[PDB]
Order: sequence, then structure tokens, then C-alpha cells
Amino acid sequence: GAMAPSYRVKRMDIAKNDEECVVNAANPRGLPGDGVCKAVYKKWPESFKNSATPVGTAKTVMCGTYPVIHAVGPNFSNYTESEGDRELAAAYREVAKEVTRLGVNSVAIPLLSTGVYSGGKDRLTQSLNHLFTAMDSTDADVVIYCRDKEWEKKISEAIQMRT
Ligand SMILES: Cc1n/c(=N\[C@@H]2CCC[C@H]2CO)s[nH]1
Ligand SMILES: [Cl-]
Ligand SMILES: [Cl-]
Ligand SMILES: [Cl-]
Repeated sequence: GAMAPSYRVKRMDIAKNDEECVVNAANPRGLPGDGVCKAVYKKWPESFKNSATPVGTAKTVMCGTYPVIHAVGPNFSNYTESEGDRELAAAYREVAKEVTRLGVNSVAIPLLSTGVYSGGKDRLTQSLNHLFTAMDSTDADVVIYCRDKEWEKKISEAIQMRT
């Protein structure tokens, strides 16, 4: 575990992370995809061998010894708000199980279902709160990655608010 488990936020490409493992915002088919998934495929393409997994689940594949946790959030274009909210909470619970199983002291994690799976809605708070609900019982250092300047400020505020 980390000596004083923390949350932090950085605004940069998650493919450049300084953590012991990465969470991919994956599609259910293990395809290269768009956005975070695209960046992860270019950096760790070996981790896409047999990475397909259903919505609301996470599947870890090693690239060398570096673990890539493929977490499949719902596409809010296809899910109702109710069923999508349940599946988005479930994906983060499965990430916390994998992070614990791997014994890592740190993890890089994007906000699931906030980009092309958002169904055109701002889901920063919804996605971040489900992240916290899952990760708060783990002792890994968590580093959240984002690309927008206003999102960086809002995620940083949400972390600082809890102290
Ligand atoms: C390469 C990179 N993308 C990041 N976040 C995405 C921005 C839009 C949806 C987000 C998650 O898919 S963090 N590092
Ligand atoms: Cl960058
Ligand atoms: Cl997304
Ligand atoms: Cl972002």
C-alpha cells in the first residue's frame, strides 16, 4: 500500500503516466477505439490480446510486467440514465478489485463514460463520485488524468473539498 494513500489530478496524456499500472477507458470488443483507448493502444498494444469484456467489468492484461486494466463504462447513447449509472458504478468497483489483486502502490485512471460514451452530457461529477466510491477503500495512490483545463480545476476542487 501507499504510506499515506492520496488522490491527485494531472492534465496530460495518461500514456505518459508515472504510476505502477493504468486503467484504459476500453470498449467491450478490445478494439483500438478513440481518445484514451487510442493512446493506450499506441503505448501498450500487447495488452489488447483477449481484452474484450462486457460493459460494467474490468479485465487486466499485462504489457511486459506493466498491468493495463481495461474498464468498460457504458455508452450513455444506448443505456437509460438509470441503467447507465448502475453500469458506470459497477465498472469502477471492478477496477478497485483489480488494483487490490495486483498489489500495486499507485494507479493512473481516466474518468469513464465522460468522452464519446457521455451521450453528449457533462458527467464529471457523476463519474468522479463513482470513482471515489470504489477507490476510497483501496490504499493505492490514485492519479486521475484529464485533458480539459476547466475539468482539471473542478476535479482538483472536488479532491481538496474532502481535505
Ligand atoms: C489521452 C487522455 N485522454 C484522457 N481523457 C479523455 C478526454 C475525453 C474523454 C476522456 C476519457 O476517455 S486522459 N489522457
Ligand atoms: Cl501530454
Ligand atoms: Cl468515454
Ligand atoms: Cl477531460
